Amino acid sequence: SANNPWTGFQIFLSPYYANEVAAAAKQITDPTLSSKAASVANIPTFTWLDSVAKIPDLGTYLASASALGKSTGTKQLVQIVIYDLPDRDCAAKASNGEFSIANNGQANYENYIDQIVAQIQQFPDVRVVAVIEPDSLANLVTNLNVQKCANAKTTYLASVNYALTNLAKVGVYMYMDAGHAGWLGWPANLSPAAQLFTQVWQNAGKSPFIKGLATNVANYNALQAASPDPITQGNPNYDEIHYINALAPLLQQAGWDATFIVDQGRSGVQNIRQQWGDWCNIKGAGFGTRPTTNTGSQFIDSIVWVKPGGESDGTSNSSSPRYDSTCSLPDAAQPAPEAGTWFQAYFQTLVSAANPPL
Ligand SMILES: OC[C@H]1O[C@@H](O[C@H]2[C@H](O)[C@@H](O)[C@@H](O)O[C@@H]2CO)[C@H](O)[C@@H](O)[C@@H]1O
Ligand SMILES: OC[C@H]1O[C@@H](O)[C@H](O)[C@@H](O)[C@@H]1O
Repeated sequence: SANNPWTGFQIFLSPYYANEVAAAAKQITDPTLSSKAASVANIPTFTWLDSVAKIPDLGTYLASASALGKSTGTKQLVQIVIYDLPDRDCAAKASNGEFSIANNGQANYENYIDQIVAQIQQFPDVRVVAVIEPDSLANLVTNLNVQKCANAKTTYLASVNYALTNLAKVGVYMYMDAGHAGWLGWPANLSPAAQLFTQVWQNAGKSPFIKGLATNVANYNALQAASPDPITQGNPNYDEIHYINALAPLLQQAGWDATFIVDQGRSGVQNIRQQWGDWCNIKGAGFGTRPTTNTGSQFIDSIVWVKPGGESDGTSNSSSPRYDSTCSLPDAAQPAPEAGTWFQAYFQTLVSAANPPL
């Protein structure tokens, strides 16, 4: 559409990922692979506000971006993920978070958003693009029979609404997480998904800052598959482009000219999954298509790297309170550390298997 949030901005590179990547690159023994790995720090990624502890980091990113804009004569754009719902990750165990509904969670989440808003308010010269709460709304479309999700539904809807409503007041451009083609892209799920997203968009006042939806976050699907991955049997929407082409018209009819961003950060190697629902630390993945607004689709504002490759999806240690058996499947890299922490061997495979090559 007319207003792509990326037009006219330089993306501020993640300092958090840059620090992980720089340290990772010096441990890659092959010199050629090491320089390729270090270059990953110059590829724009989203930085996750996965705990309240990350909010001061956001302040430093905004302040550094503001200064860099003035020094270089540009307008800077900071890419973040809002990811701290109470009872987070309701249909899995790997990414449970610090807030719980039974321990003051909804109010704590409000305070988390308020502190984020207070940082962003100080730097109106910096644009912010935020992905809102990966997995949450998709779980409310398809997984209401999961009791943790059912019990979390009102809290998720309230909290997501609070985030959208308040981040809009400081001009944040927002893409609500919308799963991926193997989750909400099933033709039968398209309309339930559209109805929920439209309701959420209406509840937040149809703000122009709510641009649309993010897809494939922390997943591995192709944007445009050469051949349909065998895992997609039964679903004519076998890649992200098919999913988006099928979902976007439903949003437009409901009144929302929604646009999309698509994670490709771990899509470089296809055919690594035994089953479509194998989401955890998939062995042999490589970095995918670099971020770009040259997306080939009327509905897609940008290809993006949302999940930072190298950060684990979940522990394979069955003794941890966050153990999910998806992370021990024959196609999951093991042993794997706790979700969100650095997985050096996984990062080095992502570099070596990058497609296009680094
Ligand atoms: O995409 C990552 C998230 O996957 C979630 O599981 C989905 C899965 O991706 C789909 O392929 C399909 O199997 O339905 C699942 C939902 O039950 C998972 O719950 C999340 O933790 C992942 O972040
Ligand atoms: O790596 C990005 C995100 O991945 C999630 O699976 C983890 O739970 C988060 O801690 C992390 O911020």
